[PDB]
Amino acid sequence: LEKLRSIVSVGDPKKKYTRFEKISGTVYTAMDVATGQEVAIKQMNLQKKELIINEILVMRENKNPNIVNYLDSYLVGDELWVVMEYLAGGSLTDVVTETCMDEGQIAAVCRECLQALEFLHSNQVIHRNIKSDNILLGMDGSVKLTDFGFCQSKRSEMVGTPYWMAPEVVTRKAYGPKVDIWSLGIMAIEMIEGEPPYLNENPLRALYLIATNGTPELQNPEKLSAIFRDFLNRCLEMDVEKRGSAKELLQHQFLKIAKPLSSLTPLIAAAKEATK
Amino acid sequence: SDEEILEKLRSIVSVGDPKKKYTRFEKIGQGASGTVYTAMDVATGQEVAIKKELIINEILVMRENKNPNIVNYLDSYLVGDVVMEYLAGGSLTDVVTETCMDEGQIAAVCRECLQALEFLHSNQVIHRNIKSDNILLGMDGSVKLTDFGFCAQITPEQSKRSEMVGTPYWMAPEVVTRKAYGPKVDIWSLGIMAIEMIEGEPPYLNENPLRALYLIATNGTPELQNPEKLSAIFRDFLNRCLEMDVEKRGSAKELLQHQFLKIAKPLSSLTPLIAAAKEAT
Ligand SMILES: CCCCOc1ccc(-c2cc3cnc(NC)nc3n(CCCN)c2=O)c(C)c1
Ligand SMILES: CCCCOc1ccc(-c2cc3cnc(NC)nc3n(CCCN)c2=O)c(C)c1
Repeated sequence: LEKLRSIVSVGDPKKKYTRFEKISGTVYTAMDVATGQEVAIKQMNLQKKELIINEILVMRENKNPNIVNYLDSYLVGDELWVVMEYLAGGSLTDVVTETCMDEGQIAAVCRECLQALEFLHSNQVIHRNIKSDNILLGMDGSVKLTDFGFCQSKRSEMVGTPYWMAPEVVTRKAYGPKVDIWSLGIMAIEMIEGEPPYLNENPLRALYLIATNGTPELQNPEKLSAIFRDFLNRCLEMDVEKRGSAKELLQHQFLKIAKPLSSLTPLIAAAKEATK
Repeated sequence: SDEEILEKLRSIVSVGDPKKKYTRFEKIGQGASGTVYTAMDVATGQEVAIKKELIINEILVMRENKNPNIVNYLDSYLVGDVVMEYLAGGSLTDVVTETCMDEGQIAAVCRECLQALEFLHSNQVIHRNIKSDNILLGMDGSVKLTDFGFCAQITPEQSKRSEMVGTPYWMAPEVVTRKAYGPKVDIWSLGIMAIEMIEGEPPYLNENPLRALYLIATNGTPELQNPEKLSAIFRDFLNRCLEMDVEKRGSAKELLQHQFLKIAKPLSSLTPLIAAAKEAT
């Protein structure tokens, strides 16, 4: 608990933040009273402690501009408050479902996600859940990853479809950083198709297809540019050794058609207007 | 309309105060999903356990298919953003993994489950997820079936399904291979549950879920590790549950008449197993 006292901040967070709106514990949106910065606050009743504290410690040291970044934490009575930056642009999922992203906007998102993965993979972190729900957007078009850990019963039934998982993860083989690269390729296909790859398809059937067919089938490849399809083929190489690393793919030609991140801002406005 | 499906779910349940009908709320062993508790009917003292398209189907299925061999749904409440009967003896998984049941004890459990399946199948409800984990036991030794989240309702106009739903290790061959299938996939899954009672585990549990599916598609009827330890009559009952030929596989009605079930012990014989399982926990 003395290390818990080494991470918590001095202050009453009820005084430093206002406009608490509710949206492993509850999640509020709030606003820094002194600067007006929007924040997201997660509240957790401590009474698997030791993991929570270790994670807080590694978050605060390994900041990165393409990761939803920790701000502070507070010991509030019996519960721990963890304060993150709030990204008000919403999730990539909303953008993907309400707009048709062009390849330039896709390349931009892919570059930003690959920068995050290079950072994480250099510190030996595996995200394991690279997918559109876990990509948050800022109102200036920033792109940041969320919902992963810095630090699954065979008897249980599958809910729902794990469409983002690499073949080596579905076969429950030990796996490494390249599973994120597979997931990113799936997400790029989702962006251009407007839907996750496996709908109308049962989870166990999807599991078998991921394991057997592997490199996912896309509708009408002739819709894609040759360089986008090459990029997808580098990401979705069933052979792990051949599959590109984050560092290698940051060099890929497809990323050089990326539009400025401001090009994402009209997509955000369109998504917000549609919901509702 | 992804909000019309929610609106339908709310309409199917009524608004009232649960805390004004049940008391003594206590967070029981919640798991993956969570929010499982125990309570006490204020008026009668009855002990209860309280926890979108699929949720709707399951609630509906439960309300219209009540039976002594099914964990009875008691009431539903809507407050802001499911009462069931409580079976203090725990799951059959705790028994099969921590104890060695004898043939009389196995036959008794199989009969109660076959009684459950005869009732569902005659009401055209296929469970599709039979396994020891969905068998709950009373402190008097009663055996009840739960979890209708995967169940299919069939008709004479559509009597078959083709969907890979269930839990791999227990799935029938015709489900794994996406052939049209009917109520007898539950019979197969009961036979796998009998193997659980014999060996402690369904076949291939050491394999991975996907490897296990391929092995079911390619082996068909699984092999007991030690068949010679079973009476020929138990061996026979098992063989009619795990028949590859759906036509030759026994129905719930036909298997309730099997001779293996004649050696069943009374349900009181299961309470020593429950005590062993609790102790083993
Ligand atoms: C266990 C210690 C690790 C840190 O623990 C947290 C992780 C993430 C978040 C979060 C950030 C966030 C930022 N921006 C937006 N904008 C929509 N939302 C956010 N959310 C809501 C769900 C995001 N999928 C969060 O939960 C929060 C509040 C806490
Ligand atoms: C999502 C669809 C609605 C679900 O509707 C329910 C289904 C099952 C149960 C349940 C009963 C129960 C009875 N008795 C005991 N004995 C301890 N436990 C029970 N549990 C705990 C897990 C059992 N595997 C339950 O979840 C409950 C409480 C609700």
